[PDB]
Amino acid sequence: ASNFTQFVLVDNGGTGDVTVAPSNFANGVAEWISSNSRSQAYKVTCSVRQSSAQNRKYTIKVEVPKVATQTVGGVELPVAAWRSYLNMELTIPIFATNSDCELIVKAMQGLLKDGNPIPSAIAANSGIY
Amino acid sequence: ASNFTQFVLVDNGGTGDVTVAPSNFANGVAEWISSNSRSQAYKVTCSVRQSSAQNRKYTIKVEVPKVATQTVGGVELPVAAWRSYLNMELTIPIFATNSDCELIVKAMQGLLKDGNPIPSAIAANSGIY
Amino acid sequence: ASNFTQFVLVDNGGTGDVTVAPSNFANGVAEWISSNSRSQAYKVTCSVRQSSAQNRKYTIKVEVPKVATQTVGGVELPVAAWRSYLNMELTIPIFATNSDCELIVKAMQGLLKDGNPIPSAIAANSGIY
Amino acid sequence: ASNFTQFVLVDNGGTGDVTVAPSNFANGVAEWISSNSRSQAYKVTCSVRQSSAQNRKYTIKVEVPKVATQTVGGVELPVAAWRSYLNMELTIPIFATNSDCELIVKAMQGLLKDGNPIPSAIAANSGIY
Amino acid sequence: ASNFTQFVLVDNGGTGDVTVAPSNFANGVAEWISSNSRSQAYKVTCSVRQSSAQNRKYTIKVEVPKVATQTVGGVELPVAAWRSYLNMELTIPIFATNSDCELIVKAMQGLLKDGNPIPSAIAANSGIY
Amino acid sequence: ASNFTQFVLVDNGGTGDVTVAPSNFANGVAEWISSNSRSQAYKVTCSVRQSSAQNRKYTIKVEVPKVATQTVGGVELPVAAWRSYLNMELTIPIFATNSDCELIVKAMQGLLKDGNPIPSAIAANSGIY
RNA sequence: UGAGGAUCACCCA
RNA sequence: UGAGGAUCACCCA
RNA sequence: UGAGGAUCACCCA
RNA sequence: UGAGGAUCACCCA
Repeated sequence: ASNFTQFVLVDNGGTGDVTVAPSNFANGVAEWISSNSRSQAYKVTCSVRQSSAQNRKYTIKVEVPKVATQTVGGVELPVAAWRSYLNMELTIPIFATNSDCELIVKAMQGLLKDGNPIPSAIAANSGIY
Repeated sequence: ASNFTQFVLVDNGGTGDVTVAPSNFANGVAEWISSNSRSQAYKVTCSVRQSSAQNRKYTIKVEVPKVATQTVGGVELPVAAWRSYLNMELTIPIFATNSDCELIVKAMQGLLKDGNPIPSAIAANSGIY
Repeated sequence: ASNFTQFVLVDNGGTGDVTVAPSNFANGVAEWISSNSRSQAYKVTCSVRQSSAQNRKYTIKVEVPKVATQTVGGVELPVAAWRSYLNMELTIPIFATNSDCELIVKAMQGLLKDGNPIPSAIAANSGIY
Repeated sequence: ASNFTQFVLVDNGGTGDVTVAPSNFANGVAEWISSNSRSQAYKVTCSVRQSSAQNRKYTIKVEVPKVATQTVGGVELPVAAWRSYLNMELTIPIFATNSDCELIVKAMQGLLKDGNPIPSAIAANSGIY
Repeated sequence: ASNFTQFVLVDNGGTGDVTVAPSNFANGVAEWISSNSRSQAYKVTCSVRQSSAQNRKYTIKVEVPKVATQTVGGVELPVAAWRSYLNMELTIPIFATNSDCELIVKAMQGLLKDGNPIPSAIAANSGIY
Repeated sequence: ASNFTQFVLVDNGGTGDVTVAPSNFANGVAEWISSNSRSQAYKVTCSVRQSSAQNRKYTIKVEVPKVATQTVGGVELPVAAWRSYLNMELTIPIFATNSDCELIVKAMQGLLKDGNPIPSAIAANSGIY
């Protein structure tokens, strides 16, 4: 059994879907990368640690590239013009049962659901108003 | 027009749904809180700032309480036994168009989609394996 | 295959069986915990290392909790009254064949079989005599 | 009771089973060995002591011979290439009743039961994957 | 995908082929071993890491047993007289696409193809002349 | 004989095959380069040395360039945008027979055969999982 | 290595 | 800890 | 010796 | 910056 598998990061119908596959699990930090040039790839990392006596803490990171070609002196390379960096930390007390954690997960999916305030603000280069 | 409205943070079918409503927008930090005792309420905040010359940065926070009653000296109060703290920061270059931002949003929804590695690890009090 | 699967740690004859499932493989330590809050879960860990040029060493640990509900600060928390710890290390020479290794597994199974001296002493808060 | 008795360590289904018999009781440490030279013998020892004010601890040790290509009664050097050593330590809080102790024994029987991850890994000269 | 699977390491044309199977995944380093004692086993391990800012590096190691005059399941010392070690390091710039990577794999397949200089020298216990 | 001959390093099915030819043996390092300017050529080197009293070590290196044309000082020069480097060392005991050595060659050929885990990961900018 | 300890992937000698 | 920064498992207070 | 590094017959620890 | 902590728009390096 494993949850260290590939998954669809960006679902674009069933085509142009961005799939991220396992790449490295060194030092408790799991990493997933999309295919083709590592320079234009999406990246996801995740780790868990006991942050304190009562807390466990997850550190998730995501990088979404702006795929581009760089031309210098006539030599062109596949690059990412830029990248967005998502950094999230989730602190969960050791008293949380499985039920409690499932609720925490729903809260996270609800926050980002289409039409809700936050994903709407981001998707439109906006803030709250 | 406004995106500073109430929304369903936790969708539990159509009942037992947790709804978070606008509460305060002081200093560029929008806040949403669920109803009833502020002590047992869910909380969501969000703000955007130009973190640097080329970047705009969102700071989103969520608190999911473990609803409980505290009894001290026979006097009982509605409290949260504990809370999970989600803290996320999203950095987006000013070169991102609306299309680019929509993709960033899909990447975030995909990361947390049911069945994918991360939401599965959290929901089960686990790490990656 | 993938031997990293769930199993029933305590067999209470199909009813109240304690099954344990894969939950982390960070740092090369396979972990399995029961479906509980991390404060009340059974935990099993295993790691193998080439301890010497000519040996391999398996380190296995099991934690069996005595679950309770404790009132802290007027609030009830799921807790473990106490925990019992099993720590085992098994050193096997690199010259051991798979059949030599199956011999070690059977010896460990016979050692703890119901009715034999050791599991009888333990279950009765007794020594060998 | 009087549990210090001979028992079947390796059950090969009646034919070629390995029986281990009491061989020493110096200092309260019970010892059992198979009918072999001490260099090629199966050996089991067991002792209990109150490790600290809140715990009792069982120290169980098992030595298993490398059987493939073994010369019965011969001088096989180095000793370390021809022997596997198992060392178990069971720490049990003084509050554990006979029932609590019976469950701990079941947890140990389950951990090593045939077909489960740990015994499968060992028998196949493997780790977890 | 999910490439962590059993494969034929030495193809002797169906009869007496050596198959190597997954045996460890501690730390993200995939391991595969043949069905032998660890002293006589065929072993393969593989890992990837971003070596520096511009490169990714694959570390592949293979251990091959000295088979002539081998005693199956026996204790053969010194270990160094009975084993060959292959250590490969593949450094790939982050700009390499899947296509670039496919060509690199072909360069490796050609270098070792039957009848070419390098494999002929090795197989004949020779150098270049 | 004289195993110092040319061979096709990259087999693109008779059309666009990259063949490499003997080009230097100075200092006991056999070298082979493709028909290009030295700035754009593929390069393969091999040397064998009695690394210890009881071993022999082959050091093999392959360089696969990504060719480009670069404008330096207003003038175009044939250049390599980047290079991928393979470095392999193979240590073989002096006790290895020619058939023991043919076993090592086949193992290396099986390891990289199309379809097997390792060449599949590399070609897909993926790790093993 | 220890019938050393633990609050158990930590500490001791 | 931080609506602290980042070129993102770095760095700052 | 190193799942140490490289601009790759060089450098590091 | 930090797989730095938090009682979470705080605090640390």
